[PDB]
Amino acid sequence: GLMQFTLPVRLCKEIELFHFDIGPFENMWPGIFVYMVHRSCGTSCFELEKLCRFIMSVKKNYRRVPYHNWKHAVTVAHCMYAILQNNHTLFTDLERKGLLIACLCHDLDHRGFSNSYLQKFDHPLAALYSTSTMEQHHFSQTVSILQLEGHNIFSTLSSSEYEQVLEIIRKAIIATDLALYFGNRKQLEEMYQTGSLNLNNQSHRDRVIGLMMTACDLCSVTKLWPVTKLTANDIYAEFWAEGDEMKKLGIQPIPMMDRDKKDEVPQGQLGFYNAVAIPCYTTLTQILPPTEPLLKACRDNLSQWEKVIRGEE
Ligand SMILES: CC(C)Cn1ncc(Cl)c1C(=O)Nc1ccn2cc(-c3ccccc3)nc2n1
Ligand SMILES: [Mg+2]
Ligand SMILES: [Zn+2]
Repeated sequence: GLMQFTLPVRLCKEIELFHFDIGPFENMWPGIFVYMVHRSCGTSCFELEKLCRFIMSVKKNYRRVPYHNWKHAVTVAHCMYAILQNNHTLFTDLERKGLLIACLCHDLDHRGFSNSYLQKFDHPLAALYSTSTMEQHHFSQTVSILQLEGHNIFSTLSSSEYEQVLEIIRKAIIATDLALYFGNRKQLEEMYQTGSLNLNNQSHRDRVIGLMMTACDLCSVTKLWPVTKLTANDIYAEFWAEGDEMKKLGIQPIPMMDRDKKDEVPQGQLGFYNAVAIPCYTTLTQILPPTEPLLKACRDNLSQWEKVIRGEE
């Protein structure tokens, strides 16, 4: 009850900033996550014994893949923490609880392969879940871990609060399916401009939480350049392995996944910043003005990729 988590001075300060990096010390990531729950939610939201046991079971069910790993999980959870702390009063007690857990869990048991590769491989998961294949699996893995003995961090919620929080988490994880980002943002764009956006409209809130999840999930592009650039290597390490596996299936991968077309990466980053990242953080800032630092940081990194192409690095 009286057992707070504290961090060294530099982390205590830097963790409040959108562009915070959680560092290379794996054994501090759980403390960082608990620290963020205690300040975001209260020291009372979860039983510490249960939370800690949930955290370690979630860590166990992330795999040793280059990018979609335990570090990504905690990175995406921190970006959600930053958004929630900068938007203190827009979010219910349940939503703050559900979303940090949703982020920690959003990529559970990822193998480093796109929904596309699952379908072309004819993976059993593609039979069981036709759309948002990996994202339905991640939610399913979250519900499994929540049903382990001693792992129900939600136990003190009423039957109906409990169904609301599992429903917040399900939508939050499904929304990290980038194929659903485009329509989700176009709708949010129309609603904010025509002026119809209404945060008491649950179907509207859902879309806004959906965009937050895309924003947190993509937060690699909102770090300081050296973090962004070094994360790019891990993302491409997965992309190129998937390409190698596509060629094993007798399918020329798209250039993004073809390690022969490394040359074309800087241009590909540009596309993605222009087509996905900038529009995403633009719409997020329009709805949640205090999330502007994510837009600025993303713009700075777009400018860093333009420099790469021009031979200035
Ligand atoms: C991790 C991923 C699931 C979602 N994600 N999180 C952060 C970032 Cl960054 C991304 C992402 O998607 N990065 C992209 C997106 C589109 N691309 C296209 C090319 C490319 C390259 C060479 C030739 C041609 C094209 N490269 C791309 N890289
Ligand atoms: Mg994912
Ligand atoms: Zn992710």
